[PDB]
Amino acid sequence: MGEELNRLLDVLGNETRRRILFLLTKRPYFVSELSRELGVGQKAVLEHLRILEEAGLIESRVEKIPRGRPRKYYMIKKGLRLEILLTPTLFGSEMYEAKGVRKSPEYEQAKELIKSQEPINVKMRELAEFLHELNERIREIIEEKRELEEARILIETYIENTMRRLAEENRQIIEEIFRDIEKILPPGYARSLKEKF
Amino acid sequence: MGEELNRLLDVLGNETRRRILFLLTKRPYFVSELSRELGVGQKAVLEHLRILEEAGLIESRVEKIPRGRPRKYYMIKKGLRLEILLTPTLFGSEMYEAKGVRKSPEYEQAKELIKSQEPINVKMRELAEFLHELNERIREIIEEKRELEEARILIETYIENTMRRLAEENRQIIEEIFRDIEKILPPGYARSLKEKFL
Repeated sequence: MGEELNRLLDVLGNETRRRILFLLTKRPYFVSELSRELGVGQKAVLEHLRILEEAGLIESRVEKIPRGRPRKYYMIKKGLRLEILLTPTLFGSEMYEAKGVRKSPEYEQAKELIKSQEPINVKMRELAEFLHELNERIREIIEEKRELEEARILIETYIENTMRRLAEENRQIIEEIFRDIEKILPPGYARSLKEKF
Repeated sequence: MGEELNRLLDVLGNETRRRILFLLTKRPYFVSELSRELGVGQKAVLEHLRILEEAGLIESRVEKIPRGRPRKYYMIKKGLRLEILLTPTLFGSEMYEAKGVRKSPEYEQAKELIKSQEPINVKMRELAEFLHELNERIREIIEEKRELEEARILIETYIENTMRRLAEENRQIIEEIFRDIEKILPPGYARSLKEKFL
């Protein structure tokens, strides 16, 4: 299991941390606000908030105003995209920043459906329809990636296994093969294989 | 916060259940195998497995063999697709089943390059190139999905927000909208909404 998946789900497995994350979804909160709404106590909250900042999920900013203390407020890390995935052959997480992602026509169409002067209830319906369609297109892509991945794992397993059965009774031709191949394989996987022998 | 979301994250928050889910990802396991590999104890394991089955993440099947006890084995629910998402305006999860078929051309081509009686060092090179090419195609898909996901994020965010701003000074038109919309939105997302703002 990954490092990251593991820390992540410990962080999210605490109900109070989760609740704090839901609230930050709505708007940034000052600590007293969270304490009251969750009725937990500023002691514990500041500590949960600490844990979440350390797991890279939230950030804090300080807003001062003359004659008054510093007062810092909390919010989900700007641009954060965190995903946790489970399927029959995958249990993983991915963390990335929106900003690294190119802006597509679908993103532009949604922006446009959202900003249109259409009435509150023709918009929502328009928006729902487009949602249903984005979801189908994503279900198609996820499947497509899964198929591609069965093929990749078949390959990587064969190379690993034959790279070993061979590295027994004559590690000379395997060396030659590795040297022939190393510059083609993605760098990470090639290193995985040199330092395994 | 969703009801689904909350349970799932409690289920996943225990390191032993997490560790079991990782293991079922490699292959089905019998309880004794899990016990040893994890060094936990068949009492606790049976109990975690129970918890995971109720949460709909795994299933069990029973394989008998003359003159022997029942012995049941555990696996990740077949067709399972679970995703939990967190961004500055969204926190939720979807669970759904993938239509249960399909072995692709690429799988078939790799099967083929593996089986060919080409010499061990023309094979490897051939395999290596094809791998490079699967990898590039995988980078493009993953990017394509990330872009589609920006748009889904933007939409779910608007909906939830407007669904609230408006559920203040006139919960009547919102109820109509919800009624208009619920049958279109993916089932999970629509329950997430109903039991949040209604």
